[PDB]
Amino acid sequence: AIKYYNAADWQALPSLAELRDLVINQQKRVLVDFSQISDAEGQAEMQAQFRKAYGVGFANQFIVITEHKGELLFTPFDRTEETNTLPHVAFYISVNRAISDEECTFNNSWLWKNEKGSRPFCKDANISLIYRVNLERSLQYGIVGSATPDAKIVRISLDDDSTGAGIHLNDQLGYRQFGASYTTLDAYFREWSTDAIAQDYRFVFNASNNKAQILKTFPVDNINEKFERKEVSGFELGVTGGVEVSGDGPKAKLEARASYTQSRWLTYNTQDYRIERNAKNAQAVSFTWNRQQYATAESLLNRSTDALWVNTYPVDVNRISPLSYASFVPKMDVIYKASATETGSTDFIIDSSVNIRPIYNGAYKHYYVVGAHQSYHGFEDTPRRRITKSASFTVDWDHPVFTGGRPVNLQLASFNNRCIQVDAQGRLTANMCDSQQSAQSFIYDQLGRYVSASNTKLCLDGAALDALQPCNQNLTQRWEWRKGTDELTNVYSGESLGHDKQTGELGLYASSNDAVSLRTITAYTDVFNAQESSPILGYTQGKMNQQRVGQDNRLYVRAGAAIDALGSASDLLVGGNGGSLSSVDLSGVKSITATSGDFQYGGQQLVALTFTYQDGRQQTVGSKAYVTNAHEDRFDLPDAAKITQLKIWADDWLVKGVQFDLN
Ligand SMILES: CCCCCCCCO[C@@H]1O[C@H](CO)[C@@H](O)[C@H](O)[C@H]1O
Repeated sequence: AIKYYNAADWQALPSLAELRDLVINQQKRVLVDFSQISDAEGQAEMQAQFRKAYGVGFANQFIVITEHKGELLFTPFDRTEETNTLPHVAFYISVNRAISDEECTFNNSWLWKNEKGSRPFCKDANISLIYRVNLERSLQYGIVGSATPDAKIVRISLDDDSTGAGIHLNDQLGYRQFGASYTTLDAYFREWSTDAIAQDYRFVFNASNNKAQILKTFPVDNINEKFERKEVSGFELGVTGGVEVSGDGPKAKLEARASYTQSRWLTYNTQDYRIERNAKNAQAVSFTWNRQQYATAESLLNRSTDALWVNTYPVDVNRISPLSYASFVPKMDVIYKASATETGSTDFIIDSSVNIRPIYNGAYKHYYVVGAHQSYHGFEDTPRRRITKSASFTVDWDHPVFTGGRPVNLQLASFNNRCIQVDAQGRLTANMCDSQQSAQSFIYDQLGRYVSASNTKLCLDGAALDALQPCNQNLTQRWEWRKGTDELTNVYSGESLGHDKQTGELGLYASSNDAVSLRTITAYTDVFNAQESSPILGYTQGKMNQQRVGQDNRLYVRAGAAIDALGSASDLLVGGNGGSLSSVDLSGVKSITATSGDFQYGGQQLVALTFTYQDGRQQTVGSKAYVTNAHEDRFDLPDAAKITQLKIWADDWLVKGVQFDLN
């Protein structure tokens, strides 16, 4: 049931929430058509409205929108072919390309190219992939040298949790035999052309301009053949944090108070292939799965000589691993960054391909005089054909999600609690509050400015309160709340934002009068469900890192006389480098008890965590043998509660405290 839409009709457009509800909640498959628009100006306008509304744009004529893993899935074409922790836009890009017989066709023979004809070397060859994309902001957190970056992020990846079907070339590898059309005494007389495999699989990532640079990727370098392992690619972003470290709520200025490690799980099983990483420059990087094991036709020979009366296929096709033609599922993670103040747009292109390689071997007839025989050989300089499928998406660096802040409103208490709202021209009015109206949403940024969420280029300016103004560095655009009151003050003049109780007109005042109120109420416009969690066990000292509990549902630790580090994976440990690695199962945990006190080797420390499970079993990390004047904080998990996130406080040497979030 595809719900067709002619974009030309909107030149008179549904919000993101509306689209997600129709596609995700109502499982409706949507098809947006841009090919009916009459001219370039009209197309550019709608394209601009489309991406401004949904956070992503395309230049393609058709866009199919479906659901995938709880997010929107965009399938563009031209012809008939965590949120509580980090604000972000997540979606997927689908790519499906059928490889035609013509595209898989090669000569039946190599030695006799123009004689034996040609045939398709693959059956139902296909490329079906799904790319996960996240648009998000990272704030600077930590000391210069070991801090998270202050940067707008575009993260693209092919991971275990959202992967598409993969690349297919053949179900099985068959062959055909051929022979010289002339007499032979000492020369090649027979040949076998085997169905094609992938000499390589390649994925190229590039950005359309220099506004974006590659920050990190996974793999970070080359990966050898016969490499089998589930890897984790973690990227640490500075975030504003919640109640555990930002006691001001909606009035808190955009500031990093913790870091968060967003992880992508990547399963590798390279077998015959080695993975070669190549970063040509700051905008482009490619990952190529190249045959390393049994890479030549010669290597496939399972016999070398025979008498002339033997006519047997001299190849052992079982030496070829199935990921070479049956099913291949790539895994990678690419993280692009742009400056904190970047503007405009950037396109990201993904080139996915398979280098199709037919296989040729021949038999050489040797003449000795008294006795003759044949020898088998492989031909390597034979034809290969790369079939590529590209896709691109456009990103606007001014999208509100890139501010890293949460939308909030400004309510005039004495004016029937109305919300300040901005129209297209930037004029201000006061209307009934409505969370579904972005025109009432603002981001309270780093400078203390109130940036319109519906147009990040405009700001609340004391210089002219009749309309928002192009954001700048002037103090007239920075606001500061007076603690203990509902009064919002202007940094430049020190006055308070007041509103006439009857007309709603805005102005700056030294104090309220009979006709004017200085009471401004602000609230988050997004509805956030309460997060249940244990108290902070231990001490709230040092930096805090947040990590989601992995699929393996285990807590990783390095400890000795105290607790050196903790993490959701052995490769994502936070804390010092001492202690010895250990692991704790989180399923069945009924209660957790932390031990803190005077540490034998200095100061106060969290020295141990004891976990008690439903069956009574207990496991402890750290020790109680090097602490005196100890104190025990015990947390009992609510019935059926499961640990899903970890908040870890640590300094350069030890974990200082931890908090466990539930469900
Ligand atoms: C941190 C200062 C430790 C001084 C001597 C400690 C002897 C106990 O053992 C030590 O405990 C440390 C803390 O967990 C670990 O980091 C060390 O690897 C471990 O050997």
